[PDB]
This record gives sequence, structure tokens and C-alpha cells, in this order.
Amino acid sequence: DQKLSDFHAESGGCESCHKDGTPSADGAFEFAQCQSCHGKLSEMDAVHKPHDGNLVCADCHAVHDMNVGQKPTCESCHDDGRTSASVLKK
Ligand code: HEC
Ligand code: HEC
Ligand code: HEC
Ligand code: HEC
Repeated sequence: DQKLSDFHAESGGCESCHKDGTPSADGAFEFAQCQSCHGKLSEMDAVHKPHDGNLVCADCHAVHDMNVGQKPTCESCHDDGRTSASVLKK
């Protein structure tokens, strides 16, 4: 296993996401960095799209905590048992 943060740091350092390699308080800088490479939520799949304007990437992708390949789940914010699968293949 590799954390997602470590995977990215191999290709650009901690500074790929963080000013001077140091986290911001707000997370806005980091969100802007994610979007600079990956684009906007509105241009992503059905899991991503309805979160445009209400979440930042880090609200689901806890890049230091989560392995490469590990999918965020949904129960922290929704109470119906939805999954990425139940929405992608709605
Ligand atoms: C983007 C893919 C990242 C890479 C590369 C690294 N980090 Fe990160 N880290 C990222 C986010 C989105 C966040 C949360 C939001 C924010 O404001 O940063 C974090 C958080 C941290 C923190 C914790 C901050 C806090 O608790 O106050 C630290 C200390 C941190 N990140 C350090 C760090 C280092 C040393 C990295 C290189 C090895 C590194 N991060 C890479 C996203 C990303
Ligand atoms: C450009 C310098 C990037 C920044 C900044 C961030 N990401 Fe990234 N990410 C980038 C590449 C080139 C790749 C590899 C291709 C791939 O899609 O694997 C990635 C990968 C991810 C992944 C994994 C996707 C997968 O293969 O299943 C995720 C989930 C991801 N990146 C998320 C993400 C977030 C939340 C960021 C900000 C905290 C972020 N990336 C920054 C390039 C770049
Ligand atoms: C929770 C509502 C999420 C937010 C906000 C973001 N992502 Fe996400 N991402 C999430 C899941 C559950 C998954 C796996 C299922 C899927 O829809 O593919 C992903 C996956 C990605 C990937 C890989 C996509 C692929 O085609 O394999 C990437 C690169 C990714 N996510 C990046 C990403 C970025 C950069 C975000 C902010 C703009 C972002 N995600 C938000 C869940 C959630
Ligand atoms: C909190 C940090 C969230 C997580 C984790 C996930 N979602 Fe979410 N979602 C969130 C907000 C703030 C909103 C805006 C509307 C609302 O519920 O208040 C959404 C919206 C959706 C939607 C649109 C339909 C609806 O329920 O309103 C979908 C289809 C959706 N979210 C799916 C989804 C999935 C599949 C998640 C797990 C991968 C997920 N969300 C996580 C906040 C948050």
C-alpha cells in the first residue's frame, strides 16, 4: 500500500499540493491544486457532479489517510446507504 498523498509527492513533491510543502489552514490552496490537474467536479462522473459548488475534493478524498485505490464512501454525509456504485450505475 501507498497513501495517495505519497503517490502524488513522487511526481512534484509535497509542493504539488501545498505552498512550500506546508498545509494551509483553509484547504482552498490545495483544492485549487487538485483542480489544476484534474479539472472541475462539474466535468466528472455522477458521483462528482452533484458536489460541484458544495464540496472540495478533500471532503471525500482524505489523501493522507487513504491508499491509492481506496474509494471514499458516503455514509458520513448521506443516511440512505448510497454508494458510489449505486449512483454510478443508477
Ligand atoms: C495533494 C495530492 C497532496 C500532496 C502531494 C500532499 N498533501 Fe498534505 N494534504 C493535502 C490536503 C488536501 C490536505 C488537507 C487540507 C489542507 O489544508 O491541507 C493535506 C493535509 C496535510 C497536513 C495536515 C494539515 C493539518 O492537520 O493542519 C499536513 C501536515 C500535510 N498535508 C503534509 C504534507 C507533506 C509533508 C507532504 C509531502 C510528503 C504532503 N502533505 C503531500 C494534500 C496533499
Ligand atoms: C497534478 C500535479 C496533480 C495534482 C496537484 C493532484 N493530482 Fe491527483 N493525480 C494526478 C495524476 C497524474 C494522477 C495519476 C493518474 C490516475 O488517474 O491515477 C493522479 C491520481 C489521482 C487519484 C487516483 C485516480 C485513480 O487512478 O483511480 C485521485 C483520487 C486523485 N489523484 C485525487 C487528487 C486530489 C483529491 C488532489 C488534491 C488533494 C490531487 N489529486 C492533486 C495529478 C494531480
Ligand atoms: C465525494 C463526494 C467525492 C468528492 C467530493 C470527490 N471525489 Fe473523486 N472519487 C470519489 C469516489 C467515490 C471515487 C470512486 C468512484 C468513481 O466515481 O470513480 C472517486 C474517484 C476519483 C478519481 C478516479 C476516477 C476514475 O475514473 O477512475 C479521481 C481522479 C478523482 N476521484 C479525483 C477527484 C478530485 C480531483 C476531486 C475534486 C475536484 C474529487 N475527486 C472529488 C469521491 C469523491
Ligand atoms: C459530505 C462531506 C458528503 C459526502 C461524503 C458525500 N456527499 Fe453527496 N452530497 C453532499 C452535499 C453537500 C450535497 C448537496 C445536496 C445535499 O444532499 O444536501 C450532496 C449531493 C449528492 C447527490 C445529489 C442528490 C442528492 O442527494 O441531493 C448525490 C447523488 C450524492 N451527493 C452522492 C454521493 C455519493 C455517491 C457519495 C459517496 C461516494 C457522496 N455523495 C458523499 C455531501 C456529501
